[PDB]
Amino acid sequence: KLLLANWGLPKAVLEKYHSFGVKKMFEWQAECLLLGQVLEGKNLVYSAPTSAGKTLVAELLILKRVLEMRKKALFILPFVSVAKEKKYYLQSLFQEVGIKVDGYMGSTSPSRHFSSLDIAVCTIERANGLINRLIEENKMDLLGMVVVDELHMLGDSHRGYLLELLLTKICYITRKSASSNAVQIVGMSATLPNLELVASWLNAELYHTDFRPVPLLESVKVGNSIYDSSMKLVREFEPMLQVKGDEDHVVSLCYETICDNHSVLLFCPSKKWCEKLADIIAREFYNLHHQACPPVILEQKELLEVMDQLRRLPSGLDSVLQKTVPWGVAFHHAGLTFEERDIIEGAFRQGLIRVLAATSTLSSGVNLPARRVIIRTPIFGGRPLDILTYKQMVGRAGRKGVDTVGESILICKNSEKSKGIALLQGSLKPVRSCLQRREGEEVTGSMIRAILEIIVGGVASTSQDMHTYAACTFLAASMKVQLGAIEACVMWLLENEFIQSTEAGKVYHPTHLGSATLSSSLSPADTLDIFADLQRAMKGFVLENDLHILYLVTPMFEDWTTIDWYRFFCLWEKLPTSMKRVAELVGVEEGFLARCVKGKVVARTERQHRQMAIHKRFFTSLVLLDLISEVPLREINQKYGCNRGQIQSLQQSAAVYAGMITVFSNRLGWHNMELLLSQFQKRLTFGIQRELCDLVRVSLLNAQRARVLYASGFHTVADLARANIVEVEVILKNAVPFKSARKAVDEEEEAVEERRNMRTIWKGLTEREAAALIVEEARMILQQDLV
Amino acid sequence: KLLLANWGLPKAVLEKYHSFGVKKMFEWQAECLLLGQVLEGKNLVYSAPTSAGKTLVAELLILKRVLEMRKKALFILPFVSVAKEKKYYLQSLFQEVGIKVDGYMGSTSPSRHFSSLDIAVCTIERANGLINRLIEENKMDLLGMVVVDELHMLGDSHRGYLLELLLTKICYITRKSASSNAVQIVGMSATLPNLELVASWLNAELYHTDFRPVPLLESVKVGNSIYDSSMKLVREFEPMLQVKGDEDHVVSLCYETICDNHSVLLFCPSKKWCEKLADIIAREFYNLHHQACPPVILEQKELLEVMDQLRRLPSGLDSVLQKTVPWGVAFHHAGLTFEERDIIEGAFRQGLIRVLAATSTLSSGVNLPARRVIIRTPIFGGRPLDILTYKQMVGRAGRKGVDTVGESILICKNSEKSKGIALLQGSLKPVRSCLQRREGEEVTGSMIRAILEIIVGGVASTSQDMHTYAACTFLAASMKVQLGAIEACVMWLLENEFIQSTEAGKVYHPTHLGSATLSSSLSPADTLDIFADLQRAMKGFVLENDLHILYLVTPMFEDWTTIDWYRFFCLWEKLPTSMKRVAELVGVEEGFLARCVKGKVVARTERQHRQMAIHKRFFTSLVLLDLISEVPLREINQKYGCNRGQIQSLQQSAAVYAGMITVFSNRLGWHNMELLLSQFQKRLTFGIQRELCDLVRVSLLNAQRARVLYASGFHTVADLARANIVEVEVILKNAVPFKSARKAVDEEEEAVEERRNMRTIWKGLTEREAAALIVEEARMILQQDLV
DNA sequence: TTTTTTTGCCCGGG
DNA sequence: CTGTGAGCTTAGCGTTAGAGTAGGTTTTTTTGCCCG
Repeated sequence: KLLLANWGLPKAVLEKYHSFGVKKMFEWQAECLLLGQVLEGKNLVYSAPTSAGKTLVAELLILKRVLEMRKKALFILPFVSVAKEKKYYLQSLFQEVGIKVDGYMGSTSPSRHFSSLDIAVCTIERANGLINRLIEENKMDLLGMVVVDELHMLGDSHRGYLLELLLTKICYITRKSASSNAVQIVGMSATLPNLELVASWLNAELYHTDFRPVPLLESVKVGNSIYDSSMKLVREFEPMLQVKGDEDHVVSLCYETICDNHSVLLFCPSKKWCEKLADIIAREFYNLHHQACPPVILEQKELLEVMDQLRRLPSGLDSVLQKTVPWGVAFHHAGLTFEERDIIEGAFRQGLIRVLAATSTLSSGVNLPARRVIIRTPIFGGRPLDILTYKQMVGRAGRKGVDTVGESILICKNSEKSKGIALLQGSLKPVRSCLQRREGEEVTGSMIRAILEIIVGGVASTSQDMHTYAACTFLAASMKVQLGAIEACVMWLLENEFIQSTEAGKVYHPTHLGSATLSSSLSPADTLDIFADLQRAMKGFVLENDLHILYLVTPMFEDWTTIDWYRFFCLWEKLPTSMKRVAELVGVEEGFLARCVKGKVVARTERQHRQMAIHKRFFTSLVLLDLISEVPLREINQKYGCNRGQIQSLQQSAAVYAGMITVFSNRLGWHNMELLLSQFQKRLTFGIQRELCDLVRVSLLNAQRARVLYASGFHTVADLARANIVEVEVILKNAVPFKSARKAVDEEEEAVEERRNMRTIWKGLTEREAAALIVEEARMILQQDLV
Repeated sequence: KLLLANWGLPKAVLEKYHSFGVKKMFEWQAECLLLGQVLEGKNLVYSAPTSAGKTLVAELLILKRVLEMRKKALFILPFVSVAKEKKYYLQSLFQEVGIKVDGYMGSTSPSRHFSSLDIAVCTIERANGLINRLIEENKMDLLGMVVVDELHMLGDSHRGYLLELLLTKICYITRKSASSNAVQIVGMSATLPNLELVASWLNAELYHTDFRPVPLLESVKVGNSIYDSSMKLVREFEPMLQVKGDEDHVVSLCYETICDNHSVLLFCPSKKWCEKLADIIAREFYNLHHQACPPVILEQKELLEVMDQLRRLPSGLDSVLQKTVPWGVAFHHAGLTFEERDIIEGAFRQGLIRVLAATSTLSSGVNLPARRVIIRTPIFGGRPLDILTYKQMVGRAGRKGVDTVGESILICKNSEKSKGIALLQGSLKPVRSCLQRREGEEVTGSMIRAILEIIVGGVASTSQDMHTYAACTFLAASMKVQLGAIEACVMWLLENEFIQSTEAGKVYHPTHLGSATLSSSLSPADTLDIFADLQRAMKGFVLENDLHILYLVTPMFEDWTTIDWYRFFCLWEKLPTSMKRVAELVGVEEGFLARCVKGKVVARTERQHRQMAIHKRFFTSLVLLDLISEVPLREINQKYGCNRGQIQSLQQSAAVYAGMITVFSNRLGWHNMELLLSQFQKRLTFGIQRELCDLVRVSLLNAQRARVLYASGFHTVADLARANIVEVEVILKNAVPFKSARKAVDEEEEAVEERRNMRTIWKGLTEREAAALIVEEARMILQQDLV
């Protein structure tokens, strides 16, 4: 029977599914669950269209196996948003059963240690981290099920190949003893050409379907000609709205369906192009009630509440959104602050917004269905669009039940027509393993990390064991020089001190730099950079300011932003000698800054790669310093060029890097440097104690200045209006870390002015004056708060 | 009544007195207790000769006050040795009544906060510290008494002026409390002139006596004749055993009384001459028996134990004590290690040694009575002997029940004879406070400190309060320049940031540098060096090795040794680059050391008052680095020119500086420096753990290189003989902090070469060899253990 | 011409 | 590498910036102390 009640679920879960509004399974879900050995614990891989109840199968398999066996089930997800979504959803299903559901994702982590959980939801990197901890604890016996979503990610060399490493380690360490299935794996994937090879690699039952609740019409617009997937001409397009300077009539493609109250989604090659088209479409829709075609109903009093909520936010209401949002038009790209993204997505999900320009950010990691998807070009970023990304984009078409059909138009030039058709009539590439070397190529970083994670984990200490591991990879399954690739990795790992060549055959063991890389879950290519910095700090370290810790803690990135090397070069030359000293030690150099402004950005070498890495890391330190130096965000945007979305990506990554490089120092045994880093980690907590934000009402208090007046005397502004101006001066003067206003002998006055300046306040005032002004400000606040 | 039982003592203490001493008070003690107001709680000064029953009156006054008034006393003593002796004495005397006697002295401190104690036996430097902490905590009401010994010290510029400050602060705060006593001061002093002035300052009763249980027959020897103190000729000398070996015939003056079974104590100017002269005297007892008045009774049944009790010491039986001690002849000076002195204290107190040459270490701080004192010259060092020393050296002449009269003989040439007569017929100079400026002299550092302590404790806030305080000093009594001294100090503090100026006249407050100077109880004149070294080391701190953090905790002294600049230069040229960097980053300079080789003495200025005082502190850090490197002391003493008695005082002193400067860096707010110092503090500890001490001897293992074995679990030589060489190799390779062998880019070859040296044991071994030898040496020692 | 002795601070395990 | 729109704000016109995404340990509220 398709009715889910007939499957004998525990009634709490059945009632929750009924409350979630799903009561019957789809036929493909019954056929998948009835595969004979799957319910017996055989591994499974199934590919079905996204949304469409795809996860319902994996949820029922988890539910049974965690009830049939007390072992823990691990749910691995590609992104923190979908991880958090699935965590709270699974909690609402299972918590009434008494199942403990928590997860590892972002800076979120379980309230109590992994022993307490029954189901863990986590990101790929949190999953591969947890497995290394279960191996080191030798508590791998705890792991009873491992559910992998988006199993096609194995080919993504940047991240996602860790999904191959993770499953290879689970298979190897189990089959090392198993030679009734101990760790049932479930994969969820795409309609890959070689999906059955992945199923054979996992020794899994294979199921695949094409069923989707709302059928999807692919199409191309070529001039005015609209072609279906079979290239039958469905229409010659007529623009209902004539637009200045528009050759593609995207505004007519929007308006044609808006006439029936159906929302539109418009994928654009870039942030700028999203804002341009959200502006244009808003300016055309603004004309309608002046010039008028059927009427458009906007429920503008709801958009007033939406747009007010953007005004409430400390970001403020964006100057483009002022123009577009009143008319139900928005744009949505990663340069927005995360609360702005949630407001815009929420207003779309309620149907208040009706047209939404977006970059790829609504293709991956956000689920928002719309009746009509529009893709602005077949070329993205000066390259042809990836077929995987295209097929994710179009899958946004159609709300379940609300739409009878989902529509997608690829917009294309007649000059592009072949490149257009190639996306519809092409198909996904075969999945392949990033462990595979090209014949002429160095052994890949994915293999090097793969070998490191066993040796340093206390597993497979000999090359006989490593080959017995290596033959378990999907590289091996794909193949049925590779026999030499393991011995090339250990040659590389030895030459970079990650492992010890214990002898008398040979046996390999972790160095500290091994256990550090593993315990921090850094890439071996990152710890070559982080270590060569951290070792250079040990030679000579600046304690007097924060910059020389931020340089060690600041996240590694490649092109976190475009860097204007001239505004960096000038901003370096402006640095105080207090902090210009840090630049001297860190290795920022006039010769490289001058070449970065004057030349083309210089090519890499063994030396010049780290030289570049220092500068790119140092520039990111200044931005992170300005964030802790309490520069208002609106200034930093001008000062460096990084938008307010990138700044949150840096605030998130920097805090985590403090924890990682504390632990990296512990495993190295550098317990002095580790204690500096562990105490600095207390200061990268950017979260405002909003209880202090009362004192923040007076302009003269930074968060520390408020907290020290919150600490000393528990000043409310109502009490700061009552304070003795000299007592405020005393409480300020004795809150700061002491810096001598005297020159010391054999200093230079540059340094002495900076110690004085570091105690002046706004550089322009001294406490003997400012302590009066702040009491005057407090009574000027109080007399207004009373009215 | 002289019978102690009539005074109403608690019987436990009375019977303890019967056990320890005698049932009757001396005739003078019943006078001093019956100065009519003393028993009512009036302050008291008294003087009695050379500890002949001196302290019994003070101890009885403590017992009365602490039992009946029930407030907490503070007993202030000039040395830790005297303080240690008195602590056990006052414990064993009072503890049966439950008086919670403990004390603050050296590294020793009570197991609980002050509020638990009833008597705090205390050194001077730690009594001032404790008074400050009472003032800062506003606990000064807890103090019920202070009792003071050697109150004639107030005139010393180097120490003991603290005893003026301490009593001034007690008087000042008492008067501010009063403006039957809140505190009773009992002061014990030499028979000074102007002692009535000291008594008048404290508003105290006065007692003086010349009473002795054993009279002193002072004399001087000149030209083979003896003269009385009254310059009566006693006799022409009767030289026996007369020999050319030393024409002053010291050997005759010693042996002449040895015939009576009574001991000789022979003070000499210097260790080199003292130790030499005990060897000469031992050769004469050799010359007697090897040619045998009677030959000296050697009692070798005990000397052959005591002399082997020295062989058991980590430095063996001293290479000169080997020659002299078989005869009952010894020497005792502060160039011997502390245990050698404590043993020789026993061997003289039991009378097994009969001739003991000494420096002034037996003059003050330890009480070894002997029948005849001999003083080899009126000159000591480059100057005439201080009469306060002479009248203490000759004070050693009598032991209450063992002999009937004490003797002393100063030895003089026929020339310069009057230099001795001025010692015989002289008397002590009147004591004058070191606060006293000369009219043309820049105000003295002991005044500057006195002004600081009252500001930072906050009991004197204004210029009026500091003129009111100054009227409580002993300077004020001595002057009946004071008007210009107080303001000139408040200027000098301001111009060095110890204090701050505010309005509502001017009112003064401590900086953090004030509270750091006071809480470390450093001298203000020292804090200007210590802070300058910290400030220059918040820059450019070398975390790679301890030498920099040693330099910040190295004790600073005036000529802690004479420094051989050529040997220091030969060390500085030869340090590892990782340490030669630390030399540069504290200002050690090749051209300066070249100058100090070219000439030791120069005109100076505050730049040169740093330069010649940076290097002297760094040379002392080199010695501390060798101690914590576990270098053999036989090498150290050869390497630097230090000697083994100093080294043990440096070990104790450096363990103090690391704990003061942690409080210094705490109260400056330099918390990122505090948590480095507070971590290195734990490693300045040269003892051995409860269970390691037997293991660390064997297989040539350094303390932690042994401890890392025991850190795996309890292990013994029998276990180290069983362990697999490869298991120990991994255990050793897991012990060290990581130090990469790779050369970094932008690094010198010499800078990595040290990291590949720092890994080696010592003949330099890697663990592949040493982890075998450690087991082979263990099993071969086990083959000597089992037999 | 080389050359005497002395002293400071904090808190642990439970 | 390959590619294009709208790019700057000069004045009406030329030619350039450009997607989104992830890691770590430790893990809650309060005065006073006593013993090796």
